Amino acid sequence: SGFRKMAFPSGKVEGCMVQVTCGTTTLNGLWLDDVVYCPRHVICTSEDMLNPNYEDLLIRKSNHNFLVQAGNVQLRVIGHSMQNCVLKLKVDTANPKTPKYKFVRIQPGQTFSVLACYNGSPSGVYQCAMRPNFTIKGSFLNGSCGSVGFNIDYDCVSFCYMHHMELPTGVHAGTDLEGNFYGPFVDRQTAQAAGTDTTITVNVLAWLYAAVINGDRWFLNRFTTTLNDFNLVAMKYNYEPLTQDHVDILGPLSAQTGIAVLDMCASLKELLQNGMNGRTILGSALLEDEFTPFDVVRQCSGVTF
Amino acid sequence: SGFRKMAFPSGKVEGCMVQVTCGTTTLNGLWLDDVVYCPRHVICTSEDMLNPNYEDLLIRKSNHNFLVQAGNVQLRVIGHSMQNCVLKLKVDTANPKTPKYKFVRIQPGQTFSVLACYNGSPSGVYQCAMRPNFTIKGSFLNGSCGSVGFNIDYDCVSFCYMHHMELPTGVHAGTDLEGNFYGPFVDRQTAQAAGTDTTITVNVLAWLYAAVINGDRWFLNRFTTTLNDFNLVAMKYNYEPLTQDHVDILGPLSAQTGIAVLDMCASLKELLQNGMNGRTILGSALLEDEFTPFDVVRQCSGVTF
Ligand SMILES: C[C@H]1c2ccsc2CCN1C(=O)Cn1nnc2ccccc21
Ligand SMILES: C[C@H]1c2ccsc2CCN1C(=O)Cn1nnc2ccccc21
Repeated sequence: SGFRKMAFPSGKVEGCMVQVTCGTTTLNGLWLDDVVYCPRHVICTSEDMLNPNYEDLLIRKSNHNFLVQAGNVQLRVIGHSMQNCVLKLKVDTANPKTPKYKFVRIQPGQTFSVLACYNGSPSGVYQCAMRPNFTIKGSFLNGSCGSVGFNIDYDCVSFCYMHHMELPTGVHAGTDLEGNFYGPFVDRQTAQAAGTDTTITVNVLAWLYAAVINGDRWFLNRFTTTLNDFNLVAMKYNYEPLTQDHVDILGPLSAQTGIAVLDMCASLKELLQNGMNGRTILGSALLEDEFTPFDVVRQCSGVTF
Repeated sequence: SGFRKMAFPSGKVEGCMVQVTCGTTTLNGLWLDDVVYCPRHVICTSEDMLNPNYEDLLIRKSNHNFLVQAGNVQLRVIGHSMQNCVLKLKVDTANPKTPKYKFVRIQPGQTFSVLACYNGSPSGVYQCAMRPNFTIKGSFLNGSCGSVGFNIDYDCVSFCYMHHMELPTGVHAGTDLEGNFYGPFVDRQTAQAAGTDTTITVNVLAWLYAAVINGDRWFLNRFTTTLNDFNLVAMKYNYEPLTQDHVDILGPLSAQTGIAVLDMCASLKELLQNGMNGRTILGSALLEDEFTPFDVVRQCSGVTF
């Protein structure tokens, strides 16, 4: 027992990280098969950044301008293209360390692991959620651009995130591996509004189930609620609406604990209306929304890769 | 910016995990050079567990009784010895994936990453502290025994922890890699008192520095304190005493923020006496004690391996 914010083992991804240099800028790339993926803003200079013309900037570059280094080994670049906000550099060698992998665009509220890297070298790994407003609350310093987020299912790495920028508000934004931003963001240095964020209700409930499984049970109460009544409360507290699809995905946890989903909603209701009265749940004094129902079951059942 | 509970990249350790089976019990081993390390309780059965006679149990075992499997590859065991609470199985092949490594006994209050494994396969990675009472608050299910904790400095993995057991209170206990338990624990199924635990004061202060660096500054106040006055408060709130050695290690963070260590103590004092008044610091509604001063600087300066 016990419950922690657990990341995927990062080995399969560490083997894919490289450094990509263009002019004076260095950041991280992802080397899969014979293609290196990185943020297209590697080709910008400081003047370029307020409104880069990426098409014009890329035209002034040739294959030999992109320096790609994997540990000590230099890779030879034989083609380049821009897809959306990512650059794809074709190299002459397939990465021998390439895992089975897929590219996925995840949904808001889903979680993934981030391998933070600088100069193509891994620094640390942590678990994140894609916020409902399509930002992530990460830990990234300058030089972390091109760090990726991923999930692993058996032997298969599903890459879902590549880091591009920190917004002036101090949260993070980036793309899928086809170079499409999550959210309304663009790769230029402007103030950019991230929408209203909300709490991921289905995750909080998953985490409450996790707490019961681990024997934190003090917040269980004598009440129940309806989906409609609960959603009135959810809206007041800036929680995402709970749908029957959400209730359905919580089914396995409901079965395991014998606590019906709507009874657990009535617990959550009481916590939202009354707070925690200075108590803790799984070591936390607020309601945690960065564990999916899938995450709770995996951690509580101990799936490996 | 941003601040997360970040684990070391786990790749170097994943390459060292194996499954070790003796009779009906399977758990995890660590394969370094030509030696596999695992918890000695692999040789017990259910009857054995209340007070195993490990010497007598081991005498009934031969090299060929220890089945060691690394992925699909079976290893040949050519020697066995018990050191303290660990078994050391000599195998005929050096692990080709062995990193530069050291074995270290860490101090209470130090942090490390855990790679949770089942049947020799990695499941997840997370960051922990060794509690002042020499327990860890992990996430371990049955079959996780032999999972290890580690730190990495450049290319060198310092192994500090091997998981042995969950206590009836639901916290975790284990050994260094020489098989010496942290704390008073023994590898037999009895009720075992873990001492009074305290909060790791030097870590809380490191984390407050981290919050200032990231722009969470609301708890900074107009006050200062002395080491003696602060320690009166620390004792009332079951915090570890702060020593000048602690003040010294916080020096770099003090320099970076320009906030003297004792002024940050006066902030912490006010938080202990007044609570957080329903506010948060770095996304937390309690005082976090699982980041060392070294951790904060690394994360805030972005060191790689
Ligand atoms: C100005 C901004 C930007 C805006 C549009 S594209 C782009 C690339 C450069 N940039 C960054 O934010 C880079 N970056 N990413 N994560 C960071 C964490 C700490 C510091 C810098 C960081
Ligand atoms: C009975 C106890 C024990 C006590 C003395 S040696 C020993 C080995 C077996 N054991 C464990 O606790 C094993 N274990 N370790 N982490 C766990 C998490 C969830 C469930 C079982 C777990």
